[PDB]
Amino acid sequence: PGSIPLIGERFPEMEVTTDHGVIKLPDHYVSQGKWFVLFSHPADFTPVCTTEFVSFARRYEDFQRLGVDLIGLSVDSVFSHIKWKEWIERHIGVRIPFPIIADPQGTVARRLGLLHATHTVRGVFIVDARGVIRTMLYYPMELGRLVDEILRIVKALKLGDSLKRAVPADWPNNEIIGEGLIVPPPTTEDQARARMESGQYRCLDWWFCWDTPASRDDVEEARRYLRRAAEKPAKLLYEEA
Amino acid sequence: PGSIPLIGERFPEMEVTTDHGVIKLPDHYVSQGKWFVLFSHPADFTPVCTTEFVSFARRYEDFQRLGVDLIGLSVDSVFSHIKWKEWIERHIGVRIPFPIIADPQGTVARRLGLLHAESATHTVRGVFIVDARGVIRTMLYYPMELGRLVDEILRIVKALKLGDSLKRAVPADWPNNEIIGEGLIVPPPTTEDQARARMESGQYRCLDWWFCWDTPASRDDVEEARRYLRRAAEKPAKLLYEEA
Amino acid sequence: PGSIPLIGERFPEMEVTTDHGVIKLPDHYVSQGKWFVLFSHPADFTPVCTTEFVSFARRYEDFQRLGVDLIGLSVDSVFSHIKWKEWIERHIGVRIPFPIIADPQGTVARRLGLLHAESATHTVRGVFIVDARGVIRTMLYYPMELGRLVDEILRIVKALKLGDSLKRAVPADWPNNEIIGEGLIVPPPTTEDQARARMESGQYRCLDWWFCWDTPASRDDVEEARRYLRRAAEKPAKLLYEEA
Amino acid sequence: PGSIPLIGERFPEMEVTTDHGVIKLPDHYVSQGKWFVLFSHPADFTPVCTTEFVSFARRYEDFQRLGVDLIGLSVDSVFSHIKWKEWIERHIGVRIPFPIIADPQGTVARRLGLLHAESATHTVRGVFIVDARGVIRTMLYYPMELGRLVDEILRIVKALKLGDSLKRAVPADWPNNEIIGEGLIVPPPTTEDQARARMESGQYRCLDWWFCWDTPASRDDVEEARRYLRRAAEKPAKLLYEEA
Amino acid sequence: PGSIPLIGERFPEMEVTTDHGVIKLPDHYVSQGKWFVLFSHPADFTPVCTTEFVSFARRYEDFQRLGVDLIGLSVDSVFSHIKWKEWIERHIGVRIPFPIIADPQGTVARRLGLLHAATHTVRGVFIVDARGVIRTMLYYPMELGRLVDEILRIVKALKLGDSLKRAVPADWPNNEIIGEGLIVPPPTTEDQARARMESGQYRCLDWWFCWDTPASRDDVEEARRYLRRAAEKPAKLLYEEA
Amino acid sequence: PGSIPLIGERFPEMEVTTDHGVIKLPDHYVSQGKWFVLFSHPADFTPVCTTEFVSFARRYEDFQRLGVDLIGLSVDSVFSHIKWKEWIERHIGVRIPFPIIADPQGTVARRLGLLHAESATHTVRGVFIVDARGVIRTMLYYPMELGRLVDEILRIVKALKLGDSLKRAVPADWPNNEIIGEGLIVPPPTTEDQARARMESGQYRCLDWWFCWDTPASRDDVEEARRYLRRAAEKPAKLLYEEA
Amino acid sequence: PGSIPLIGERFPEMEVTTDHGVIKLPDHYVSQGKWFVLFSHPADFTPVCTTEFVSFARRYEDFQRLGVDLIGLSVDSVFSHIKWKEWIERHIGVRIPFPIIADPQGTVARRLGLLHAATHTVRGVFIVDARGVIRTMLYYPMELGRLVDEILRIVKALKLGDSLKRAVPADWPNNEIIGEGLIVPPPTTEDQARARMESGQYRCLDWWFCWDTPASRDDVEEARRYLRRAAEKPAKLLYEE
Amino acid sequence: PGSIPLIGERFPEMEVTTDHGVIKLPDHYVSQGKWFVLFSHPADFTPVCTTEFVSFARRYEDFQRLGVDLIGLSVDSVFSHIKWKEWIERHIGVRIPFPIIADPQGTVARRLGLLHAESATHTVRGVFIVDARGVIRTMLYYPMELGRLVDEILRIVKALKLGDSLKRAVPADWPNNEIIGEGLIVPPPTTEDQARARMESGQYRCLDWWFCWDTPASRDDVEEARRYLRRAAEKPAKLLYEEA
Repeated sequence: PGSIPLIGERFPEMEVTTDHGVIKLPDHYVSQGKWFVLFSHPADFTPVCTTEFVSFARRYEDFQRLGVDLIGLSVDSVFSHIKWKEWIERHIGVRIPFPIIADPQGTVARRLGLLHATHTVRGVFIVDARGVIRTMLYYPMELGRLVDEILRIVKALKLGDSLKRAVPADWPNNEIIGEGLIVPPPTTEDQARARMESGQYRCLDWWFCWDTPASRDDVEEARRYLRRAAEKPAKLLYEEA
Repeated sequence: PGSIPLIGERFPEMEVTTDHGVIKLPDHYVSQGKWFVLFSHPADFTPVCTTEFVSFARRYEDFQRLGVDLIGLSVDSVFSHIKWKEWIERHIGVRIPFPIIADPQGTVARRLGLLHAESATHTVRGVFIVDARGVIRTMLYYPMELGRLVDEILRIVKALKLGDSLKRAVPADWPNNEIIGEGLIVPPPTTEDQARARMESGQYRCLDWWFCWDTPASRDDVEEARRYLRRAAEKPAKLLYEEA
Repeated sequence: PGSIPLIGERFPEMEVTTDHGVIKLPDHYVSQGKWFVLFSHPADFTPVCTTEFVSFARRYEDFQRLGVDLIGLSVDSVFSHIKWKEWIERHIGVRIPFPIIADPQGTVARRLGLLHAESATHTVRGVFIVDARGVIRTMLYYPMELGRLVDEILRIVKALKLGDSLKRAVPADWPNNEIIGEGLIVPPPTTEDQARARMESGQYRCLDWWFCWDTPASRDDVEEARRYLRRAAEKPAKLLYEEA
Repeated sequence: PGSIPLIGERFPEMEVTTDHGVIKLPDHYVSQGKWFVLFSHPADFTPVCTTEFVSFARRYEDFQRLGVDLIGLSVDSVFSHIKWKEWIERHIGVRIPFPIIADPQGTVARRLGLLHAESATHTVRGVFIVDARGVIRTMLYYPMELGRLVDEILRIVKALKLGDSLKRAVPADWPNNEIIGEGLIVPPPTTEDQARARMESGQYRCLDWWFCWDTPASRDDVEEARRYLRRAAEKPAKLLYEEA
Repeated sequence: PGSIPLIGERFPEMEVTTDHGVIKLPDHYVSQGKWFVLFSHPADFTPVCTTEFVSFARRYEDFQRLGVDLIGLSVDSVFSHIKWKEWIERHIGVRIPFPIIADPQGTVARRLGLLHAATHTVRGVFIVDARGVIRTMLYYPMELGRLVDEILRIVKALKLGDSLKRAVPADWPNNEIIGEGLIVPPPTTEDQARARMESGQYRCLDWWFCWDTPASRDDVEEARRYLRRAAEKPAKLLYEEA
Repeated sequence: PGSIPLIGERFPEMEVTTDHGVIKLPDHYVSQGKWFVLFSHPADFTPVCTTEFVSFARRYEDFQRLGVDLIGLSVDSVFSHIKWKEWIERHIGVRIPFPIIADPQGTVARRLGLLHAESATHTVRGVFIVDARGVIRTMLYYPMELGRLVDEILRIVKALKLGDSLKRAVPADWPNNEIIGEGLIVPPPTTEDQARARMESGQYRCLDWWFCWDTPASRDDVEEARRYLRRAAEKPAKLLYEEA
Repeated sequence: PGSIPLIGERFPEMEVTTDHGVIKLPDHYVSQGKWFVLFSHPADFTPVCTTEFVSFARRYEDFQRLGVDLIGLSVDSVFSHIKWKEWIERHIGVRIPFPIIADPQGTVARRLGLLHAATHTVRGVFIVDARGVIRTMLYYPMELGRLVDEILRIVKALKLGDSLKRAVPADWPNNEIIGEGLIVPPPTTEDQARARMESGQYRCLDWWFCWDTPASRDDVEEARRYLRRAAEKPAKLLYEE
Repeated sequence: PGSIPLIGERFPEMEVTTDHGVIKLPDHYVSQGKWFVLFSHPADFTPVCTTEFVSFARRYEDFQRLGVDLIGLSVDSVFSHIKWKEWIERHIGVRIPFPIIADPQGTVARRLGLLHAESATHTVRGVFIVDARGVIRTMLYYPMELGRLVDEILRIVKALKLGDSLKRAVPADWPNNEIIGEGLIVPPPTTEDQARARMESGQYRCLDWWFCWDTPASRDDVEEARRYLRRAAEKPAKLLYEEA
């Protein structure tokens, strides 16, 4: 075993050195009204980590549209960080635009619990505009992340918050209710009766009510992340690198 | 914060009570040569959890064909588990065929770190993917207001199995990586001599001594993986609420 | 062994989640001038617990008429609690009117010591009788395999309330004691000058200076306790099974 | 709080001095293959306790029919125990044939948890029902101001030995239960296959797969249990004080 | 191997329940000007203890004339105390006039160290003065009854010594060397020692051993009466009349 | 705040240096089959202590008759003990024939618990009576300012040795008890069956089952014990001060 | 306030990963009868550190003719070590021939006490003999590069003292009192002090200050050459290419 | 291992007795705006220590010109230090003009961690270079068999002071570095915007964004530091033992 922050707990407070300067977390994003996604990788000048950085950079306009920032994290120094970014721009042709925390010593990696001896695992923390941890994923060294699933998670959490709904499995392609969204269940017997007397919702039981309150633009932006994940590339970047 | 088992550790050994009977973990599944996905949920008779159990049930054959079993977990009692499953089958039309661990008192949940700060009482939705040797390979922690994408779990296990047999690492968004597509990555050299030898030899497609790759996966394996993601992206042509 | 609150102690202060809402104990009831009987059960959808819920429902207006409320407890979720009450009301035809504590981690159970060697997971059949000052007056611990006799719990609250207002102690098997019948016992002198003065005052029926009693109960009080006992001894004219 | 033995626990081993001789517990009764009811009382030469002794003595052959021995306990010496017994035989006419533990130091009182907030000096009115294997089956805690109902202790022992001998659970208020009367309950299925087999056997009366019952008790078993409750409910013919 | 309060210390402060009511030791007596003898016994309705109680009760106007109260102590209940007192009045013909402490659980017994080598106190006697200070302690066993006239001799001889500022020879008022004489506290310096022998104020065997005879003929005869009583065979035994 | 030895405990094993030599306690006496009386005293060449030495010396043959030895204890050195007994012999005309422990540093005094609040420097007047098995039988604690009555110590030893050979307890003021004179007490029954067999036998004189006695002491035993007390009560014929 | 291993102490036993492979210290070198100088540096792709690697490499043949190996240490990864050696070979034209320890996380630096008053080590230098024993320790700050020829003067003099059974004067081989003289260990007893003064076999200033001249003209001019190189400005600067 | 003060730390505050009197460190030098070099030595009347005091004494003017003071240290007494300096002035003809701490006890040696595993009794040859603010700048630890090169300690204080005023870092072997000669290094950019601003500005000679340099030091400072290395390499013209 080994200790982690938890969902519903605020992001632990800390000042960090990134290749764009020194920032304090979570406060730096909170003050702008932004959510952030923090991801980590074991080592600069490593192949799977480089495939992930490029995937995030291609989907960067997509996170911005939602009001989310990206920040990465490795145990390497700021100097290795910048030497790495320049090698990606010159060899693959893609500029990486977001910061990376430099953590030699592994201080931040231990606080977040990312040590599963010397290099961190591929941990993901999704953190909201009040700085609360909303999801976490832990992939290992030998498997790249699917970045469109991270876009799906973040879009569906902000839509649940704004419409006061829960989000079913595989949304918006759920086999029971497709693009429907779930009313949070009643917690007292009186509340449970009141709900059924209203026939205000579609209803499988007092505890499984649902409606269709999301705009068509919300549902089709979500499905488009999954459509992209499923499509064969038209042109591999290796071909003209 | 909270103490969790870690990637590369053996799944903690424990006797558990399920609605199919008493079992020993990880040994029950190690004994059969199988991998297992253990997923947990806050409470019985709650709507997102129902949608998830129905989603795993629809994909149960695909898990079976890889060699993977499924076991659930929540804080309710086996008698609630059994009553909840009659409900799903009577109203939704779908049979839940896999076991659920009854954890009243929350002993297994504490043992695994499934108790977070969004509730003193009910587990988050954690997932542990465990290999045929008993070893933890991946853990996801989705919150209670958001259901999982179950097709990503199939893509994880299929990619881990290909990686182990072929001795390769797996790129971002495989088998649709934007840089190398369905290609797989050769584990990088860790010495100066080794990195010179890779280059002399000229046997792999190559961007630098640390970024070499090939295409050793079969067309059946690649196609099976594209299938899971096409299905996640497709709208179902008949919805199950339509007939309850 | 295991820790338990004690007769004479105030009920441990605590906030609890019920199927009627969140409340604070013992304050929710102290604030209304009410006694309360808290009783506990090992799990929802189990047969003996169902029989006891139906028997407490039947007597519920007898409790109210005494100024006493009822609250249950078990280790399941408020979602199971509300499912199991709709079942009782559908199939047996009895609506259950009082709240049940949802204690999915066994926190409330560990605070009260309802966790006994029978089961790691689900609580015994415990009963706390609590008065209008929040003070524990009586505790009973029946096992999982044996239901309570509910008319004996009404006899206990009736007798306690009589003893408290009449300043008396209550004989075995009241109001049918084989020595003094429906008599009530004056608390014993604790000094030689008190003992001398009570047998010279000549004011009570008397077996020795330490055993005096009189009969200050109403005909109505007496008849009302004899009623509970007669209902316990009588076979019901109709069983609820017959029309389910 | 304070600590106690628990249901399902072996009665703590201990040597004790009584007014009949020194014994080891629970071995002295286990070794004869006998159940016993150990009961406790704050002090010799007090009124409520005297009413209880007389009531247990009168029902003494009723316990002997069921194979149950009776043992009392208080903080006074063997000397007071024997002077107290003589005063009851001489003034009430009832002689007491069971022993009483002398515990002048509260050694055994503390071991069993019998020292509540009502007093650092004298035990509460505890009852432990212990089977022929030395296991605690049931516990009752009544306070100083209220005498026990002794006929309810006889119903408890009776129904527990019936349970054991038929593999059955015993509903609320048995043998007068409002749902099923004198019927006894089958232990519920704990797996999904056991549950379906029970619904398809048609072997029992059935309200659901988790609530089945039958009427396997003899008429003697049933009518013995109801006779205890009858006696408890009946107004006494002649009171004992009248010729005292 | 066991933990008692000590001669020269204040009797421990405690409140206690007796068959006369609740009282505070040693305050209840301190605030009346009274010494007290607290004696303990293992169990009520036992024979050597009943002998001892009837013996204190017969000498009770003797303690009272001296300004001494009596208080018993045992592990039994107050209900047991009164029933035991009643039997002794009804059978032996003697009323027990003084209070007895109820101590089930033995809390007071332990605070005082009255558990020797499980369950019932031994035969302990504490003699306590009107300042509340422990002056003398006696520990007789279960199988041996006390001599009550010797406890009267101790109380009489301590108050005499407190009053006259003297110490008391062995076997007083019949000491083999100086009779009913009382001893002058010894010199503690070489100059005190020389001046004491220069005054020739006292009968004197060395500068460390001087004495005088300052006790009243009434004091000495009262002390002698207690001892003559302990040596005299009663003419009529109380059993003869039961 | 003082820890001591206890009645019924073995006298604590120790080597001590006396003015007659080094001895081992309680073994020196045990191996001779002898009882011993250990008394202590504040200081050599103090007056009350000198009075006591003289009285113990005068009664020395009395202790020899009973098979009892005497041993003294103070905090001074062996050199003063000897100087001190030379002074007594030349100014009183009486020889002290028994040993005195030299205890500078109060090692033996602390181990005996003889250092009391009256003094930080000098021992109290402690007396241990020790039987032929090495066990503590009685203890008396007189102050600095009040000498012992040596005749009562004689009475205690005669009476204890008599109780032991006859199997009898000894009444207050023996052999002049005001209830039974020179009668000796049968240890009381401890069980009800025992209590009534004593009462059915006419073997003893009885005032109740718990109070039986008889007169098994010899005339010689009885007159010896009364003579110690006859002596304590006689005014001296001649004072040792006069021709000294 | 920091916990370093000490002169005369055995070098701490440990298994380290270097960009030549995993090795064990000091066993790896003791096996060969080699001495070793281990030196540390804050960070790859920083400028003072690079000037120092180039300086040891140019003197690599001198350390080898003495039977001394070289091994570096910094908190970055093996990957960024290999990429840093490629950059220096390509741009400066000098090949780094010795291994560097990768110490992500800080584990080896802490054991050796190399973090003084956050994230990267200071420039410590340990000199370790063929028995595995620490002989000399030097600690220069991050802002100031080492003088490499002084480290050869130390290694050379210590080996001469060991084989000759002699102590070495300040400034050797140009000591102002005895020049290239070497010092006889002093007597430690009154009778050894009288004898030495009687023998008359050595030049002597007092019984505690004796010396002679047992080093060969070759040993002596080798030590001087290290100092003449230090004092001489190079005739062509490498940045000139 | 052992425990040291560290580069970047303020020098440990302490009162010390030297052969010039009592002083406080680091304040005595901080008050005057001076750097100091503290250097330590195993024992007085030893040969390699002596050679080293002589080399420091020759360079006394070179330190004072830089505004740096010298202070020695060993575990001997002031009396020993004084007699040793009189020996050197008379038998070598060189007066030692700086103070030496007398540290008999190794109190100061322990605090600085100068007690190594070479010796239980005498200090190692340690040097602390300390700046005008009190802060430790560089530390060196030569063993008792090897004497220091004093011209390198002069190059280090000189290079460090030029670093501070010019805000530059100093390359290997300065002023004779083989890549940039007497050039000085600009501290590298720490952010990407900053790397790029620097490359496009033409302000510096440049090898890469992280490796920029210039020649801001004057010919007086360059030539002064090359001169200390020149003298170190010079064969002496006269040996001092020659005229001694």
